[PDB]
Amino acid sequence: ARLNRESVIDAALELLNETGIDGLTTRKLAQKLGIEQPTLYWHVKNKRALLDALAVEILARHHDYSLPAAGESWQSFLRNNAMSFRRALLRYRDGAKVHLGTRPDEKQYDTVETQLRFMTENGFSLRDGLYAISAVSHFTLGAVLEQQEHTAALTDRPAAPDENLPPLLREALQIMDSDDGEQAFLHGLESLIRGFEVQLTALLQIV
Amino acid sequence: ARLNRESVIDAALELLNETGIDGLTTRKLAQKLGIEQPTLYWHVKNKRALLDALAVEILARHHDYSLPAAGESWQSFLRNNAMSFRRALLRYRDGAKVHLGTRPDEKQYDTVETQLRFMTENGFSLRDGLYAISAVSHFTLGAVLEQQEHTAALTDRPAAPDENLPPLLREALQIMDSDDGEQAFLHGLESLIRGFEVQLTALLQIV
Ligand SMILES: CN(C)[C@@H]1C(O)=C(C(N)=O)C(=O)[C@@]2(O)C(O)=C3C(=O)c4c(O)ccc(I)c4C[C@H]3C[C@@H]12
Ligand SMILES: CN(C)[C@@H]1C(O)=C(C(N)=O)C(=O)[C@@]2(O)C(O)=C3C(=O)c4c(O)ccc(I)c4C[C@H]3C[C@@H]12
Ligand SMILES: [Cl-]
Ligand SMILES: [Cl-]
Ligand SMILES: [Mg+2]
Ligand SMILES: [Mg+2]
Repeated sequence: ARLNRESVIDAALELLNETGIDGLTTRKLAQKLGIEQPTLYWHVKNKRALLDALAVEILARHHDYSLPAAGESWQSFLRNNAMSFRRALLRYRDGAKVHLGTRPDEKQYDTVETQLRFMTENGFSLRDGLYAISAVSHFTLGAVLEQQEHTAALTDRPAAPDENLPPLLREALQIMDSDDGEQAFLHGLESLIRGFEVQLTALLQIV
Repeated sequence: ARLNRESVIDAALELLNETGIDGLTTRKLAQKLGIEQPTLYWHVKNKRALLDALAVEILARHHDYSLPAAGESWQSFLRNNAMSFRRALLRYRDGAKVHLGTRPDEKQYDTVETQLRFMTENGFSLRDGLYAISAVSHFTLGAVLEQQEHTAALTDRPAAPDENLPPLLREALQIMDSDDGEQAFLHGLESLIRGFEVQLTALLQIV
């Protein structure tokens, strides 16, 4: 096996889709690369180092709407950015789980700084811009986590035995699983954005 | 050790706060109860069975705003219910993680049915009521997950070495960690609720 950074992460990503985040072991990574663990240890000191790098690479490779277009409204950038973040989290098994608990990396500083600055130039205080970004981020992670983990868990349950399901819930779940949760996410996303807009344009009035 | 259902779950909860969800093993649970694994196996067939029961018990014990008060508005119930859900997720280590991927349990059917019905009697279609509930749920899980996992991870990082932190981000993170993320959550929560309200009261008008 070739053992530069890009080769290690490629292989770690393959493994993540075979085994999930819980089977992403240094031991199994070494098997994958056909090397002995101490060779691996020279390049990758532990699982956390690895999870952090993966979190960053996942977005670097598949998160393509991280900056606003020229003249694009804040409402639009936030929608496009959340969509882009979702596709990215979703391209790998337990990908949301891999992002969880990370904070921005040095390679991401410039990008996140621009996002923050961009909100502030649209009339958000830093505090409110921070909250809008966080809310979008938290909402999108939760939706993707519930979706991916429910699909993981699907294999180990007796699965909604119905009959004794009451009527609304019964119809609710049929609807929730009509699709991957995209409609639900997209509808919620609009609610969030609109809600921030009425806050912004309230200024110092009571809303 | 006493080995009824309530004793097993009590002990599993103690363990969850000592070891986290990843160290919640049947092996370690048996140690905790001072019994041999086959004795445990008679009562608790595996980790998933256990995680499911825990998810339900956590809410049964600490989620006290699961139904609307008499005459309470939908906006109010959703705020109170999300707050109540958050405190609950947060009372145990990796408690959000334990909830993840669960779906409503038989013991919860009646409660969730009422929530659904209640939205529909306030003018939501089932579909829109479902989305509002889901959005609140997903948002609250994400916020709590990021908070709990960042705190877990805190122990294993070199921790924001600053200096080369750019100014807005730098001030952003000071703000994000001024508190446990409560302000951010509460502010986002209002945005979500208000956004649903403008949707509701749009009816068939363009908004
Ligand atoms: C989802 N989208 C709003 C953002 C985004 O586009 C990026 C990215 N890398 O391009 C991200 O890194 C992002 O997904 C993301 O992960 C973010 C955070 O993790 C984060 C944080 O944890 C604490 C403070 C701040 I301040 C942030 C910035 C947030 C920005 C998030
Ligand atoms: C957070 N709050 C809106 C709700 C709640 O009060 C309860 C509860 N048990 O009282 C819950 O169980 C809840 O937390 C919760 O966990 C829910 C779900 O998991 C859920 C779902 O996964 C798929 C369809 C539906 I339809 C639901 C109902 C949602 C209701 C959520
Ligand atoms: Cl090499
Ligand atoms: Cl007993
Ligand atoms: Mg993040
Ligand atoms: Mg749930």
